[PDB]
Amino acid sequence: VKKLINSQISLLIGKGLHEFDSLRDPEVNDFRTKMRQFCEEAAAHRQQLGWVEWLQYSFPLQLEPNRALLVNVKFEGSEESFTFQVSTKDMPLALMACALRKKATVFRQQPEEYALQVNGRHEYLYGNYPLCHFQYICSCLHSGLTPHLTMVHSSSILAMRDEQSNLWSLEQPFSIELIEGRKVNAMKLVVQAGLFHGNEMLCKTVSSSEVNVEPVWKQRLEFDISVCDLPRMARLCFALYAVVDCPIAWANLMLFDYKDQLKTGERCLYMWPSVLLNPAGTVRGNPNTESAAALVIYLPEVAPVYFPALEKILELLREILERELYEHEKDLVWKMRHEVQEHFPEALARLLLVTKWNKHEDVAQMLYLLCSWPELPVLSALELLDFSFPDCYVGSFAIKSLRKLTDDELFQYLLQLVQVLKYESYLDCELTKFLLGRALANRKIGHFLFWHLRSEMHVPSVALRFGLIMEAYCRGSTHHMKVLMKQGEALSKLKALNDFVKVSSQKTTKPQTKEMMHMCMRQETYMEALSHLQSPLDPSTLLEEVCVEQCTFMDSKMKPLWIMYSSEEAGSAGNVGIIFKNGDDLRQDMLTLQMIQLMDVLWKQEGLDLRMTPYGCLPTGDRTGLIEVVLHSDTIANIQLNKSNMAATAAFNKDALLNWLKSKNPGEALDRAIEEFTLSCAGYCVATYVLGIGDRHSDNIMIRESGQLFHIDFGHFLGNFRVPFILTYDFVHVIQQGKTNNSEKFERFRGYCERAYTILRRHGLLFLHLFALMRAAGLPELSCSKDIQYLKDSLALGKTEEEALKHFRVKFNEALRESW
Ligand SMILES: Cn1nc(-c2cnc(N)c(-c3cn[nH]c3)n2)nc1C1(c2ccccc2)CC1
Repeated sequence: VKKLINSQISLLIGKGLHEFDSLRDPEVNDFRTKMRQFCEEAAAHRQQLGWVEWLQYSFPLQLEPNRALLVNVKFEGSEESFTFQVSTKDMPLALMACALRKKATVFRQQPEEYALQVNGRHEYLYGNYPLCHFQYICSCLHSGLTPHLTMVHSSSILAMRDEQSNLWSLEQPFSIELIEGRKVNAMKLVVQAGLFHGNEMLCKTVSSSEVNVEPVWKQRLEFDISVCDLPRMARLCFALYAVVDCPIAWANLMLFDYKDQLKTGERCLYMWPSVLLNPAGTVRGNPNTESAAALVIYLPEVAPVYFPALEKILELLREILERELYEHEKDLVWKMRHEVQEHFPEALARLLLVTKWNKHEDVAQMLYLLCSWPELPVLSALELLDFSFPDCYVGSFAIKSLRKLTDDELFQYLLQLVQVLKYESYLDCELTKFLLGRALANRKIGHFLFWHLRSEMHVPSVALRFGLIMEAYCRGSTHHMKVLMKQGEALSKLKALNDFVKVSSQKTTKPQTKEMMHMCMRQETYMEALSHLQSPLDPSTLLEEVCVEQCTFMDSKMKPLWIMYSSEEAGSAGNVGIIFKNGDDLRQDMLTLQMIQLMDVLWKQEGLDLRMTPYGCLPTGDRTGLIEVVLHSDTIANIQLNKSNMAATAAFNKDALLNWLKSKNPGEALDRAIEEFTLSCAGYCVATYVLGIGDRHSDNIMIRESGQLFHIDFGHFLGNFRVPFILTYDFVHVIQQGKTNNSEKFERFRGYCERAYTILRRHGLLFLHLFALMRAAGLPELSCSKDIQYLKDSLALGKTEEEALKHFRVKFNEALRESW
């Protein structure tokens, strides 16, 4: 069984477990045993949890960031159901007693022993929250559909839990010997070396002597820094380039190992190719030893010297600026550091930036303040996870302040926290143990941590780190490994089906490709792999029987698949679709959609519901991923074709959109449809302007039958093609209820745009911190400070609320002038 689990982990993570052992790396070996021990303890705690505590793990509550409603309730082993009239203010327990009292009269004879399952979903309704606070009830209330629930007894949940079982003395200046290389280029060869502490240099960069294009240097490179003054997280960086500039390769290493021991002596650096020095770049060598440009260096023996333990470390106008600073101002913050600890604890980041990291006495003074520093709010701690703060004690403190994150906040910031892993110097770190610990305690967290790691396994710079964490997670949850394998087997089938479709679309017509896609899908191996799985887009969503006749593909470049599903146990809530796309990098789309979803959350918290469509987008592999289908939706371009023999047929093109909404929302329903349109139109106008989303045409703008407008295919953001505010006449027309002049409706829309924008301005620092953490991903449109500047300008964060509002009204007016 121990061998079968090992072979299943290897197929799941995409890398054989034997390859980790073939490295013989003591750091990899220590990480593997420690994290396995950590994850098995987590697994042991889980198998003994209470049935309510198991529901919290397995099905964490989906809550929103008086009025009467009908609710259908049945029992597990019964087709019989009772429709009850309840209130939005009523609690699950009250509904459960109604269900048990109705069963008492039917069967002729405790709600504390039950939970409510959402029919055909891995979602439950429980705890002291009124029905309207559950995301599922909210969806039901807005759509006008009846919530369907199942009374699940505590014994049936226990049965699920059960079936799911498993030093200062060295004053000499730091120096290295540069022995030789073994590369390929056209000219002379120079090795530029630098000592860095994050983005900041610990001294000036020291260049090599020019050698003609196996180059041998055998030269001594000396740095303007003493050996005692090197911080624990000191990073030695190298860049190889050609001179007549021409970058070739780059390589980095930590001066201290994973056991705090200063490194000696000879080292071979397997360099990485270039697009001069790259401090943010990984500290592990290129695994392609065959075709990698190498560099041999000698680290002189200063003798065994370790980095001092914390016990040894511990022994050894101010307000007008504190909201980039001058040399005198830095000295002001440094001298008054005890007053920063006492009266301004949230100004920790500015204090860490003014400390001389190249001086061990300033670091020991800094760290002494840190070990007695009060816990910072979650917003402050996210700023400290940035590569601008590379110290291990600073990182350990940042995680300590992030422990108070709820599972919903951590789900919100999960993507950024996974990208911080790419900045880590060692395998065994506090962020990994925190992420692993929160993943093992929350099945939905576990789910997305797996997929964020798995989607990057084709990248060699992270393949070892990500594969080790995933193996660690699998030791902690054998059942979820099996669940995740069913997902990967479906994606393996979708990839092969998409490949046939890509080839077929160029040889024959769509009717013949679709019919031959269906026959391929109808094969037993396909029918088995594509059916009865949890959605990678959302674990609470169950993809039951694949609806072959309803499956197709889209006509865009990559020929993406349209896969439909149906469930008897869920009814109409089980009618779901997934889009499979292979050939495009989906990382940027996922980031864009996460940011919009965050905006929606922030607006909802201030009571502003702009009726957004935050549909799922998940990378799953190399240029592979899934998109959640938003049912009953069509593109503006498709509506605007103004096709004949339709109810949406218009006398003027400007009217097609309104007639379509009129056809989908007859009589009294059109008023709500216009309202949904205006609200969502205000949210997406603010979302695109803030995020610099350009190249917006009728083909990448969609509409739901409800009126809800949404955006698709986000390949560009943060101005990268300054995008102006955009207003379309066709949408102004629907807002103005079709009427030529309707200032009442238009300025009510302008009001919504202003409200949406000022709320996001108040959380502008949260966007700035998350986008800075996102720089670690390596996105081409999120590489430098000029991309981050774009958000400072769009949100006008350097202004007062009054000055920023006049400026937004300037951009909104300029956009109205552009509209015809
Ligand atoms: C009916 N329908 N629905 C959608 C839809 C729904 N939900 C989504 N999330 C997205 C999405 C697209 N990109 N990214 C997300 N597209 N797209 C269609 C169309 C279509 C589908 C299938 C075959 C032909 C044509 C173009 C008309």
